[PDB]
Formats: sequence, C-alpha cells, structure tokens
Amino acid sequence: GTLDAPFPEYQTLPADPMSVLHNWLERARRVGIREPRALALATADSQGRPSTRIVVISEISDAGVVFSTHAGSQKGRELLHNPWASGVLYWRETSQQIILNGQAVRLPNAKADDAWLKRPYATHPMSSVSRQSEELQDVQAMRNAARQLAELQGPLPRPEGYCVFELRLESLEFWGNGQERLHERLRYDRSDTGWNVRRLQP
Amino acid sequence: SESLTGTLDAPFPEYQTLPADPMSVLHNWLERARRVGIREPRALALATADSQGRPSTRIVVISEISDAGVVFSTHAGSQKGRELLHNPWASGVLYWRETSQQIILNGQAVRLPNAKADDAWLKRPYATHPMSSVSRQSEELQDVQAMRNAARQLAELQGPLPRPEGYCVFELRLESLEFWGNGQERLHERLRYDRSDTGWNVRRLQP
Ligand SMILES: Cc1cc2nc3c(=O)[nH]c(=O)nc-3n(C[C@H](O)[C@H](O)[C@H](O)COP(=O)(O)O)c2cc1C
Ligand SMILES: Cc1cc2nc3c(=O)[nH]c(=O)nc-3n(C[C@H](O)[C@H](O)[C@H](O)COP(=O)(O)O)c2cc1C
Repeated sequence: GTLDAPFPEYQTLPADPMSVLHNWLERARRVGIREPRALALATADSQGRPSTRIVVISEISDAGVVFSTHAGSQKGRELLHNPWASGVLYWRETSQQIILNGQAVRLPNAKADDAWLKRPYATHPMSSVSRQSEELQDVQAMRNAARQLAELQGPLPRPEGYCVFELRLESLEFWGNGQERLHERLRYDRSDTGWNVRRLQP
Repeated sequence: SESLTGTLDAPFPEYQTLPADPMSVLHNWLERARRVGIREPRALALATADSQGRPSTRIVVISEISDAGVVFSTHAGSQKGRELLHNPWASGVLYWRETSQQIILNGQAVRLPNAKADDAWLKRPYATHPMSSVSRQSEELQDVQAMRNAARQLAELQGPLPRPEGYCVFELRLESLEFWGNGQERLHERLRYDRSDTGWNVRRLQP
C-alpha cells in the first residue's frame, strides 16, 4: 500500500486486456516493483490435482505470456497431458494482482534454442546437468559435474528437454486494493469476436 | 531479468539433515521470516481446479498453521469455494523475494465447522465486516456505487456484524510439501516430502 497504484482501467473498461497487461508491466518496471514477473504457475495432473511453483515470464506475446522450463519437470509432464494452466502475479508494493488463465503450448525447438542462448551463460552448466524435478540421488556428484561445465567458455548446447511454453490466454483478471475494501476486479474473457469485460464483486 | 534479487542469508540445514517431520521445517522457515522482516510471508498463491481439471489461482492469506496443514478463510460462493466443494485438491506456493525461498504446499481442503468460521469472522477487525457482508465474492459487480453505498450504511454500526452465509474457513490438510532454497552455484535446494502410511517420505529433487 506503499507505492502509488493507479487503476483507471477499472473505470474506463479498455477493450483489449493485452494492452492493459503491457501497460501494468511497464508501470511495474518503471516504478521499480521487485521481481514483478515472478509468476505463481498452476498446472494439474491426470486426476485434476493442482501443483504450483514460481516461473519467470520472459516475454509478452500477441496471445499471452511466455516462459521457459524443462519438459520432463513436473509442470512439463502435466502440461503435456493437460494444457490448461493459471498463473498469478502479486505485487506487494502496489497491492495489485494479475491472474492469467489459458492453455500453454510448447513452442518449436528453434525458439527454445534462442531462449537458451539468451540466458546468462552461467546458467548453462546446472540446467544441463540436472534433470529437473527427478529425485536427486547424489548432491555432490551433481555439483562436481556442473563445475566441469562451468569451467568452459561461451554458451553450452541447449539440453534436450529445455523448452519454451506460450500461455495463450482465455481470461485475465486485474485486481487492485480499491477504496474502503471494495477491491477492484477487472475480468476479461475471450469471445470468438474479441474480448468481453466485466467487474467482479470483491 | 530471469535473475533473482534475494540477498538475505537463508540457512537451510534441513536440506542436509532431512528432518522426518516436515511441519517442523515449515515452522522454522515461517519464524525466520517473521524475525528478519519478510514482507507478507503468508501471501499464498492458491490453485484449485474446475470440474475439467482446469486450474485457477489467486492470493489468499494463511491465517494459521494447524497440525495437518494450513488454514485460510474465504467465501463458499467464490470461484475457489465452488471449485473446492467439488474437487478438494489444491496447491499453494509462498515465495519470499528477500531470501530466495519458496514453499509449495499440496493437499486436500476441508471446510471446517461453522463454529470455527464464527470465531474467524469475529477475530477480523470489524471494519472489514461491511464490505464482506454485501459482496457475493466473484459474481459480477453490476453497480460499484450501490455496493459502496450499501457497505457504508452497514459501517454506521461501528462494531461486529453477524457472519455472512458463505463466509468459511478451509483447512488444507497437506499430502506433500517442497522447501526450495536458492542453494550454491545454482544447485537449488529442493526438499520434497510425501505422506506415507505413517509419517512422511523425504527426498531431494533435481533443480
Ligand atoms: C523466483 C524463481 C523463479 C523461477 N523461475 C523459473 C523458470 O522460469 N523456469 C523454471 O523452470 N523454473 C523456475 N524456477 C524454479 C521452479 O519454481 C521449480 O523449482 C522448477 O521449475 C520445478 O517445478 P516443477 O517440479 O513443479 O515442475 C524459479 C524459482 C524461483 C524461486
Ligand atoms: C494480498 C491479498 C490477500 C488476500 N487474501 C484473501 C483471503 O485470505 N481470502 C479471500 O477470500 N480472498 C483473499 N484475497 C482476494 C483473492 O485474491 C481473490 O480476489 C478472491 O478470493 C476471489 O478469488 P476467486 O474468484 O478466484 O475465488 C486476497 C487478495 C490479496 C491481493
């Protein structure tokens, strides 16, 4: 409640939520919100049990948001059989949330190559040696094998399984704290002609 | 940009020692967070799922840590409430930027008796009662001013209101948890617990 938190969209109801999304992220970066792109990303298994973890949104796309992960991780396995996902951004400084609902699709390997090459190279060793989310049987062995690759110069090859997902959005909500506890919820839903928009009760 | 910003020391001896009882690790971490001044440590990004297994998320606050798990309150008619009533399975993550810690909490949410919900409602500062009484959380809001005006009328009272129908307390009774620390040299420290027939199985996970 500590930085300014303007929400004129709640009055004016903009037609295109992708444009609001881009505006909120720009405002977050320029006012210096701490890790605004840390998304709590929910997926579910074949019984419909949810799982969560943080991932970083690396781009906004025409259809949604983009992140990278490993295909054999829990989220990658869930996504493979059930593409429906939801993520939330929560910015403590302005008391704002963004809720993002949709289906995530794995992008082609060339896109993954590029994502990999644009990471700081210090991240290649461990992300190459680790099989994300599998049982870790020997900590020291992993540390030693990664140190072997850390010593090398330049980028490493993209490991099989390193992959990029686009979460193509079917609904979003923008949430602000409002006045007198009337929290402001702007809710958008894709239609076959564009986007529908409504306010929700707090 | 993909970088974490945490700089506070965050001792994670439990990654080496593998305590048998994961709720002790949850208590340690939460108490550490309290002592070092983490901002809103208990803002929980909670996921539930609809009848087709499609997830939804929002932040709720963990109001208590119980023997079985963690407690929060909400409205039974909300999206999360309707989802939990049909599919009790849920997952929440806490993430603390200052220490680079994450806590993932998975299990089944059970609605606790009304006496519990009465208690929880009463413990709320009564200033929160007016808006929570007039709002049917997550249904469309047709007229913002009518809502504001109606709460303001109730706020005249300057005291506790009766608990609304729908106001409720869920306990998330945990079946699995992960404690995640940044570790050294990007070997992120992942301590994973899963309920057994008695006690818990524990393992480490690859970063
Ligand atoms: C701030 C933060 C950002 C993270 N960003 C990513 C990311 O973008 N991609 C990723 O695979 N894991 C990321 N992780 C690690 C994930 O939370 C998780 O440990 C890993 O992806 C395995 O999740 P899973 O076992 O649920 O599939 C991040 C962790 C933290 C705490
Ligand atoms: C910091 C913060 C804490 C919140 N705590 C709660 C809470 O504990 N209980 C609750 O019902 N909603 C809480 N909310 C509001 C929810 O995020 C959400 O707007 C509301 O519960 C409706 O969720 P739903 O439509 O997905 O069911 C909180 C919001 C913020 C940003």
